Amino acid sequence: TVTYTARVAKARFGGFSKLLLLWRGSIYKLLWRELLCFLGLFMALSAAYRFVLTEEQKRYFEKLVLYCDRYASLIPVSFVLGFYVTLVVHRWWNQYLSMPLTDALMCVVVGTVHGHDERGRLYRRTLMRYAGLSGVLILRSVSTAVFKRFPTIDHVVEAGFMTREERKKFENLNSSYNKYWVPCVWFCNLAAQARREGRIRDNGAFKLLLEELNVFRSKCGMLFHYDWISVPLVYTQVVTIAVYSYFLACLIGRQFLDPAQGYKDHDLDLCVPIFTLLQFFFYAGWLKVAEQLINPFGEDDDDFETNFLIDRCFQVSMLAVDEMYDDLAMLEKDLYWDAAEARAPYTAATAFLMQQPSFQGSTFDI
Amino acid sequence: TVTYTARVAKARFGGFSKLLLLWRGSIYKLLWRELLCFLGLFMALSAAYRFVLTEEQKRYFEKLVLYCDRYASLIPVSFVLGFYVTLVVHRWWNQYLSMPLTDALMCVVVGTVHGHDERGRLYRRTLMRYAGLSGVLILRSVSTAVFKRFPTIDHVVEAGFMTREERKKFENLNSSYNKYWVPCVWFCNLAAQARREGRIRDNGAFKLLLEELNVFRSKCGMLFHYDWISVPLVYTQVVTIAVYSYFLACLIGRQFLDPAQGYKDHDLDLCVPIFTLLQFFFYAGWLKVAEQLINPFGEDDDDFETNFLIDRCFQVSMLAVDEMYDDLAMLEKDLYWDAAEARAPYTAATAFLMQQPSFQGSTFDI
Amino acid sequence: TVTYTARVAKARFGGFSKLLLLWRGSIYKLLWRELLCFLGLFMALSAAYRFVLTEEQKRYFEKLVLYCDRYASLIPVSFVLGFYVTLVVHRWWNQYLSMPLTDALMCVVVGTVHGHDERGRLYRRTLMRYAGLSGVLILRSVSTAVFKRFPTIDHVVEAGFMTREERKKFENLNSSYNKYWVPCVWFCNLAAQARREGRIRDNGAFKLLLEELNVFRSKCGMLFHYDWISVPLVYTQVVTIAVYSYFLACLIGRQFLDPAQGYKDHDLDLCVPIFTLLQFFFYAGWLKVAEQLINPFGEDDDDFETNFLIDRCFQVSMLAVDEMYDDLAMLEKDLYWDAAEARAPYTAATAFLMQQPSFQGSTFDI
Amino acid sequence: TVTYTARVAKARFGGFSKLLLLWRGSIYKLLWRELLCFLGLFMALSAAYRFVLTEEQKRYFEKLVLYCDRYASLIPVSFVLGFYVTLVVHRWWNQYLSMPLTDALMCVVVGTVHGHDERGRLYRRTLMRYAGLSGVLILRSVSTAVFKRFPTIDHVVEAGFMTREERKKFENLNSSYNKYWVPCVWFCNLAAQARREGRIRDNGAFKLLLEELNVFRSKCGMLFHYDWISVPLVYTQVVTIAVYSYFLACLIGRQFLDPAQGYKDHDLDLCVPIFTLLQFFFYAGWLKVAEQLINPFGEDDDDFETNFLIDRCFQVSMLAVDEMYDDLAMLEKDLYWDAAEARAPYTAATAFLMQQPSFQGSTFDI
Amino acid sequence: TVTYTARVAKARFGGFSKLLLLWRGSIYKLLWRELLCFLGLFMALSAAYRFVLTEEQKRYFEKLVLYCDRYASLIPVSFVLGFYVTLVVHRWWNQYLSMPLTDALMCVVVGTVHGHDERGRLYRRTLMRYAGLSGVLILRSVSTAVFKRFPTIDHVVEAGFMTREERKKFENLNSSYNKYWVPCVWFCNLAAQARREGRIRDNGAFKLLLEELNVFRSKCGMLFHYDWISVPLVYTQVVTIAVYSYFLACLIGRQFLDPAQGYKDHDLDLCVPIFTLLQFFFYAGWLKVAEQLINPFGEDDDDFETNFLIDRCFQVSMLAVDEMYDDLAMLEKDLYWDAAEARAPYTAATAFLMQQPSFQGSTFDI
Ligand SMILES: [Ca+2]
Ligand SMILES: [Ca+2]
Ligand SMILES: [Ca+2]
Ligand SMILES: [Ca+2]
Ligand SMILES: [Ca+2]
Ligand SMILES: [Cl-]
Repeated sequence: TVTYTARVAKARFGGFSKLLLLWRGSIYKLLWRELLCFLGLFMALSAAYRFVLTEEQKRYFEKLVLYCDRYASLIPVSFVLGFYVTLVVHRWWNQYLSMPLTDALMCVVVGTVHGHDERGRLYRRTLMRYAGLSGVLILRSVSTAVFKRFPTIDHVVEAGFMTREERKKFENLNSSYNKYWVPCVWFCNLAAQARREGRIRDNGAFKLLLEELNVFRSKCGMLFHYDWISVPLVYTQVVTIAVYSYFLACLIGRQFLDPAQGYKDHDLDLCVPIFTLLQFFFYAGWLKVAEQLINPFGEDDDDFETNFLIDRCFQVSMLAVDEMYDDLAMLEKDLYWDAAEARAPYTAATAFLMQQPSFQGSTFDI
Repeated sequence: TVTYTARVAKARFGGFSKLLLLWRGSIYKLLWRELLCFLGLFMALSAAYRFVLTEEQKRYFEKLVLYCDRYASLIPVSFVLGFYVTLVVHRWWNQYLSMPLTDALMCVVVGTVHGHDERGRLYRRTLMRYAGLSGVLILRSVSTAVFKRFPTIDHVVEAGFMTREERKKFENLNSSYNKYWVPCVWFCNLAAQARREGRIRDNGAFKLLLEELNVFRSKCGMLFHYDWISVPLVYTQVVTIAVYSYFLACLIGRQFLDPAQGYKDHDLDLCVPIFTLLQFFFYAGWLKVAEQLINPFGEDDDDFETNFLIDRCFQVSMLAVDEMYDDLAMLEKDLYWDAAEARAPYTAATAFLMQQPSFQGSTFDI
Repeated sequence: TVTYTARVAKARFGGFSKLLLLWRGSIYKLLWRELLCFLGLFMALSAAYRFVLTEEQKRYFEKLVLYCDRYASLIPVSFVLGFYVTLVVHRWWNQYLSMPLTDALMCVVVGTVHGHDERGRLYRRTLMRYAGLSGVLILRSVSTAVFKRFPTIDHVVEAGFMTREERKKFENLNSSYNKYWVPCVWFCNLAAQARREGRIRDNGAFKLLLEELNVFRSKCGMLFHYDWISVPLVYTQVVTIAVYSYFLACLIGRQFLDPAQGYKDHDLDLCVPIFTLLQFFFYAGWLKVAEQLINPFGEDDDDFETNFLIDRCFQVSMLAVDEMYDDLAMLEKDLYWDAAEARAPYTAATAFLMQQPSFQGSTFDI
Repeated sequence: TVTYTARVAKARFGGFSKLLLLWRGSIYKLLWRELLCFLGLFMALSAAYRFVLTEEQKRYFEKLVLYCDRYASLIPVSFVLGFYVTLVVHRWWNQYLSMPLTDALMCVVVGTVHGHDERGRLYRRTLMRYAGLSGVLILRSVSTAVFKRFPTIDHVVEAGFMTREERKKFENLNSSYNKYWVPCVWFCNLAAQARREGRIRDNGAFKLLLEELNVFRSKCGMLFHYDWISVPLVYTQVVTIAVYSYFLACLIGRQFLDPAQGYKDHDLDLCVPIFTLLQFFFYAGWLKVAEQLINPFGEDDDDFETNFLIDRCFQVSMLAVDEMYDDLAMLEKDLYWDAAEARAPYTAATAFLMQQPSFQGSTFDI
Repeated sequence: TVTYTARVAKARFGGFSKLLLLWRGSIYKLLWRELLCFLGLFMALSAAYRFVLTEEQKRYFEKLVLYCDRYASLIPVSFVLGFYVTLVVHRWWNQYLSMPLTDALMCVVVGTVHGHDERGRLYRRTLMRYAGLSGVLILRSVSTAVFKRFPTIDHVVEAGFMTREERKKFENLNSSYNKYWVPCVWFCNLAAQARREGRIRDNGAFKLLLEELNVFRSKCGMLFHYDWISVPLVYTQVVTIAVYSYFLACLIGRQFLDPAQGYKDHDLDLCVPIFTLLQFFFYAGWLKVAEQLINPFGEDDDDFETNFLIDRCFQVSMLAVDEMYDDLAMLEKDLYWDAAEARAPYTAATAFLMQQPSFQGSTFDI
């Protein structure tokens, strides 16, 4: 994921114009091979029109430039690009909200599954490893960067998510489908065993763990749904036709003709159609937005860092439920225990922009 | 469902242009009969204009080509296509999220309904079969591919979802409406019987089962709502008129006239209007997107695989609540039990793209 | 509601073109009186131009046809129609999801309110009648078809939703507002009485009934909100002006002039502007979409069948909580009790389209 | 709020054309002063062109009419109006769903807080008054019509929402911010006191009251968020510039020139540009839609009736939790106690439109 | 945040035209440097065309003005601006709803965590400080104005959110990632300690605190997701190219040529292209809307007041859970204890606009 949020914090003079010189995840990284092909077919059509095309067919070619330019319907391309791309960014953002994060589950495990002994932390470490295993098994199904890290189940056993004796349980289940759900059933069999032994003391404390797991698996179940049910291929191919057929009538219809032939609106030869290549940055570059986000789990520069989130949500959960269980600082009085205004002080930099009176509503004329 | 997600993982040079040669669920599979009819009425109008139409009516026909081309309002067709199709893909995706999946219910049944004996697994197998029966009864109402698998209720009894003695209970309920809800009431009468016998030990454990069933039936209730309440026929017929009346003024208005007659912008004869057929791929093909997703439960190639999800969610639930109930591997220490960094190792392929420092926020200039 | 979902299951050759011959809920049922008025003012303007208009004002009329056609801004009408109609279909679908359905409440009443005696079924029948009464009282406020069935409260008492002695309780509450909430307060006073008597055994079982009622009343409360807060009249009148003022400049600007006068683009007389009436099907018919869904509770053919849902959700709830309470078939083994694959068999028709290998993810190259 | 829902129940011949004669909340009530200014600057520019402008500058003025008409970009105004207004109607409807309604809380108070004595109804009346006070304190902050009813806190004490001794508690909290939250903390301190005294019998009954209050305050917290965080002023000023700069190039570019001067497309003098004023109804009237809904809590005719909802949700809650607590009619048998079909009868008017067979699904060919 | 809601309460004559003279957060504050550069390159191109450009290249320059004006595709810029900006305002508003507010948690802490002694208020003050610390640690990661207030963790310790002995616990956790979650795990370890000691009396009272914390942290977790996963840089650069390449063909294509040269539509010299600068307010100003909301946590005038919400939600929570715990006014009878109509009185200003009869539904013809 290309993060440029700190560059665009405040709207400056050169706000978005400094963004046109970046390379990682940019438009020029995706379109430098297509503009070489577009100039490769434009210069092959102009150098043949000046040199190869003879005079009887130079008149016929000029009858085709005025035919292709009038059919260059550049308006209706913007709606089959406009409505298709916002369908894509809607699915691209909903695929990130469906990423399996164990952060809502690591606060319930550390709050409900109790015990300071070896078995007490073994329950909290295995419950979070079962959540971490079920996120590895679904991300290695939908993302190429995780599958290159875990090509086999033995690469998951060697990584520490699965043990050697859980793989005998995992591989002896006669199921012809994907088995990312398996660790989520091991979560329920272990949370019901810890509830029976008294590790989970209350009854609502056990219900919250099974509530917060169905929020976590549905996230694993949605990633399998977005991977299987993509956008319709008939709807991807319409947008691909509409851009490339516009760029077929514009490859010929924007050819620079001979001025002395005597044709309307064709009186110059720029030697390079610079306001046509800038249409190729805008029309074809709008398609390359949706080419990058149609599968955000690949290995593009602006794709989702799925291997970052696996190592993060495996380390910060084992830190939270094993090393941070019931290890608190002792309770002392706050800095504003006797002050009726718990107002934190300011620095010198954020000091004179903070003199506005408090907004209390639109009707109170302050 | 046509899945092409692995082809479009990273944006390449020939990224979406390789998609224009696929056949299953494509645009050419849906439009090869219409372009034959469109060329069948274009070539019947051109071969009559050169040969059948005499000179007094060849002048009158040329007065009609310039009349139909100026009314070829290709711009306003893109908005009655643009706003109607995104209404359709919104309903097409919401009909997939309303698909009855028993995965959120198979984790509560294996966690709350207990017992290792024959009656203990008979409760878990009948509770999941009642969820699986209520998904069969609603999918055979809304989807053609399931109704060809279950034309009668006896085809559901022979398949194993309903027993022979439950059909006497199912068919003696004097109700003139659809009875997909029936197994969801059998779920509540069986979950309250297992709670009374002590199979469901806690009180919040019984409340979670009735909570997770109302999430499951509302999914069965939404599929009946999308099947009954389709998009308005007055709104389908406006889009169908607007495309086919544009293609009536474009069938005549884009005719290739005689150049020597002396008319503006009509100086050539391509013998095949290739930039008009490419408008037929884009305008009529945009309508065939919404023709395929207006009922996604049919038997198209890009329709929902409803019979896959019936056999999957009947097999993986009976595997989870009967064979996987309280059958865990024994608890042992993890690979990172003494390591303060639970960091899984990497392979050689995903090795040198993983050297970025960890993103901690936009304000920390790293 | 006009349901045509079975006709549009698979995209055929004549897929949407068979829809243009339907009559119920169609475009021709709504626009046959307006095209008679539109031709009534077009033919009154043409037959006066040939016969009534003399030569000094036939030149002045021709100066007005070329003035009205250049102001025929057919493009900006499509956006005040495009954005207004999708606001309308968004409210039209959200008014159907806010329809009071007692199906999520009939599963909690049959699962929590217990008792096989006369008082045990009287509690379940009165709790569901109080939900059914509160849906009648809100639908007779917002829908014309229910108010013609229940013009007075005595028509609700005679129908069986309210008793004769509940109407004395209903009509002696000194409230000047709508009283659809009243039965939802009778639900809470009866669910707390059954909980106190031991009919509702558990404490979470009583909390689920008050949870599922606030989901049900908010649905009754949303129908009162959509009925009171419609779309803004200033926003309805802008779209009505923009279509009818476009059809004023197009009623005169698309008049067929005399060819020998010598004017550009006016060289024919079709005797009937067929590509202008087809613009009246598309522009005015787009407005008649939003004319039908601005109040979907009327008595149009494509309006909501509110009287169907009253009789359905009153019959299937009394069937579920009175005749179906704790009346189950006895537990027996399933058809796949010893088989590790619970795979239901197929027919002969859905037999050879089911040979695809199971999709397990995009990265597994199968 | 202007409610016209009963007029638009069924799509008639004069369906939306009867709406163009209404006055309350209409387009003519908002635009009668602007069309007087628009004609005031059009007639001041035409009567100066015929009379004041001499012949050497009548030629220069005619060079400016053809310059302003070609820059009259009426297309791109419809998208900065189209996307801005649907952002506004999205916020205008979400501000109505965030209106603090005590109806979901009056059913939990009457169901959980018990007692028939004086203290038993004093708990239910004070808990609902604390919800009603917290809605008054947020609506008098965000709405002008409530602030004109409660300019001071003593106008709230005299109205009965706050007592004289609660104002000493309210005004001695040293907080410089808005204090609409205060009564919601008084709700929790009173619900925990009634739970301790045994007025709230169960433990889940107390959890539902604190659950349903956080749904109620977040509604009060969202109204403070929409009042403080409006739409961006840079995004309001772009739409205001784009309409008023289009109406500057159209004020001059649509001037009726002298026909004998010899200019293209300018051959008449209508003496009043009627298809330009109809563009002022459509373009400027689209802006006046968003001028009315940018703050829906003012005192327009189509604004939210906030003082209606204060008096309604203060009267129907005190009626529900004080006069309607545990005052039920006695349980008797329904009208369909022995009938297996609980089908309510029909009238004579809704009698022959009810003969359709019941829809059971798309696949059942009925 | 620039709040102007009180100015736009009612739609007046000069409603939005008074907004075009504001300066804070306006369009002129963001675009006064770009119109100086745009006039700086327009006047450098006109003063070179009159004076520097000689007659042989004054003819070649005039061949380029008519070439750049025909490629000035001002229509397709409005859709790559229209669909990109509403993606931005969707993320800008969802980043405000994901702001960590402790108001839903301060009502559960004051209602469940009990005790009037020193340890009883120390539990409520430390639980709310742990929520307030976790909002400081995520806002100093994503917002520049908070990071200038807390550049180090010692600036948070000196401010009072963290103690000196909690920083030893905070900095000895060997984690290479962001540690905003840490105080949310300290919340669970303290809420489970207070539940064990009997400070939290009930079991559902403890479950509500862990429920309302996962609502609060997911808000802290969403701010880290919006900061890391911005909009795609390929999609920001397409919109930046499309505006700046339109303003390259419009910088040259809208040049005022010499009238006597003899070119179509170029007959005047305004000496300042006022309807082109007004296109720069509309096209480039539409981009500066999305330049300000792409990171709403900076230090613009219309950015989010993040330091206001830190001091507010730290003061009003310590006021609610420490000074306002179980300190109620005594219960007395309301003003409408014997009146069956709890109708609050009106003033004189809001007196004669309140005579409408109560809306009870669309079907009741009142
Ligand atoms: Ca990708
Ligand atoms: Ca289909
Ligand atoms: Ca209707
Ligand atoms: Ca207003
Ligand atoms: Ca900013
Ligand atoms: Cl609960």
